[PDB]
Amino acid sequence: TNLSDIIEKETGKQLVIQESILMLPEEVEEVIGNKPESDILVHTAYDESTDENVMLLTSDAPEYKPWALVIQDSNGENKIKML
Repeated sequence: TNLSDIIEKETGKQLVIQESILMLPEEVEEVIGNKPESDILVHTAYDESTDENVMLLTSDAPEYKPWALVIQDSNGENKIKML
């Protein structure tokens, strides 16, 4: 989809988006350590060849403006990339 495409571009991998959950700016500020100017949707995904949880954060539909990408490894350690 239009979202898979965003992940493919930033990471090279092709995944299927699982679910989209809405968050207020204040709620997502800690995980990211930055405060977005609007609500953001969290699109979860999972890379099995690397055992990684993928989380693409975008503004709300229909805009879907990319904001950040969060990757959690086998060790439960995060790596954030601002889009």
